[PDB]
Amino acid sequence: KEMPQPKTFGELKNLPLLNTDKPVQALMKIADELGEIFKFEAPGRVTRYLSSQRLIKEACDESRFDKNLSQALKFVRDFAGDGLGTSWTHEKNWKKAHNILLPSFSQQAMKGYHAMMVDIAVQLVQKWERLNADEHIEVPEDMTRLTLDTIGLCGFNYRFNSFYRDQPHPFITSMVRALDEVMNKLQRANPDDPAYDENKRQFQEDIKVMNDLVDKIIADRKASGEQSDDLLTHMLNGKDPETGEPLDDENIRYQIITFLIAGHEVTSGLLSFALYFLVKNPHVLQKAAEEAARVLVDPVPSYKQVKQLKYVGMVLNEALRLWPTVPAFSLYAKEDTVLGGEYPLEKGDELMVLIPQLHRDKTIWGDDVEEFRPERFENPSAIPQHAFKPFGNGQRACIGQQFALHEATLVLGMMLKHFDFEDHTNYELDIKETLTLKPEGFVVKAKSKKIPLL
Ligand code: HEM
Ligand SMILES: O=C(CCCCCn1ccnc1)N[C@@H](Cc1ccccc1)C(=O)O
Repeated sequence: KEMPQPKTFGELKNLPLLNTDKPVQALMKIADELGEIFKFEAPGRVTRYLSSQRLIKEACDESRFDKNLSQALKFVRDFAGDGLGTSWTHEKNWKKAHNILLPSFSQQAMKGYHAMMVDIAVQLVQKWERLNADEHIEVPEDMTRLTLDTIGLCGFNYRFNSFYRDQPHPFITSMVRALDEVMNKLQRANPDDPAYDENKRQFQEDIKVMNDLVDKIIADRKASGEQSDDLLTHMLNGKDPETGEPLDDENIRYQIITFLIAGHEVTSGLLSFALYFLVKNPHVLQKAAEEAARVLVDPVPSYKQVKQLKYVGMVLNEALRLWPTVPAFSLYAKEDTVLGGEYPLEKGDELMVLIPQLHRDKTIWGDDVEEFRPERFENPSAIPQHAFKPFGNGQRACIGQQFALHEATLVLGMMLKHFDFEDHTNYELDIKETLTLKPEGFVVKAKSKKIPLL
């Protein structure tokens, strides 16, 4: 079968289709029009966007396909280096860092992070407890303060103190401006236009800032000798069982940058979308708040209580089904192969997995794909293989998945225990796109149930 292709623009092929405020949503619309696979071409590039579980289940076969660096990741690699997210599987530093960091990211390690996560979550609750009568909450903003601070504290024992400020941290200013430049660079029809020399000069300056600040964090920890139980201690003291080698300081810096990207708006997006869906679905909100009250019987949650917030976990997975905050990942064929018995691929050919569209496959989820129903996730064995991929695939899947879900379950549980929520503006969903997704302008009012934290 010959796969369809969206409209073209002469020699620019499909590239101008990405010069839009909401490229992921544009690609979802194309998938709606063209179906489970379509070719997408740009100058010097060819990829194929997959949206059906039928094909994506084959793409997820690790003997046939390996992680590819998308153009976005190639550009992000300019400041994330050979960190875990931007390295090829065959690079020595991927497997080394993977082996070293897996024990830092397990459920067991979460027991060690829990008290630091609680510290930040309590700050979020206290902020909302202290709002005045008809003030409102800026949801993505506050969730990002929470997520950033949490990775800062658990990552390298650093307090961004985001609840004490409006202006971002200098590192964050440069990181967000660098990520903004990556997105802009994906949209440029002639990236060599001298009109972009200023953007390129700024990009290099923002990389220098990120490197200087993180290199000083590591140098300071090496100069103090302190043994905080955080990711940076683990990276300074860990050795790869395979090679017997530790990570070098350059690669530790890339890992820290990579975690700060992931733990910023990528993770806060999940909380923001989950709270949006809860306030738009009052019976689901009631059910989740009933669980929060039943389980969280102490002034602050224990690790074990967070694990018992089963329905809250289902809420989070159903938010990840509809709006996964890493909306695509790329793959390449390790050898010649045929997809779905119909689409021949040559070794090296690349694929894009359009996750939001996969999660709307009616053959998997039924006709109600657009409704918010956490009960879909009662039983993981009832979900077909590779139908749900918000954390990627295989050995290249999200190392941070337990971290993200634990911190999100904790704070969402605490939010539900301590407040009743009002959608006071009847907020109309507007998904702002960077390299991640957020409900721009989403606001709520939170009325305290007056349950103390002491
Ligand atoms: C809801 C929040 C998150 C989501 C939806 C998410 C999703 C993903 C996805 C889809 C990938 C695969 C990317 C690809 O195949 O190109 C990935 C990889 C990765 N993520 Fe996350 N992530 C989240 C939070 C985090 C956090 C909190 C961390 C660390 C603090 C993290 C660290 C990483 C790393 C290191 C990788 C690369 C793993 C490897 O390839 O060895 N992520 N994530
Ligand atoms: O794959 C991606 C990158 C996804 C993010 C990967 C992880 N991460 C997050 C922040 N840093 C890196 N994005 C899609 C959609 C898109 C197209 C053009 C412009 C923007 C977004 C694509 O490239 O097809």
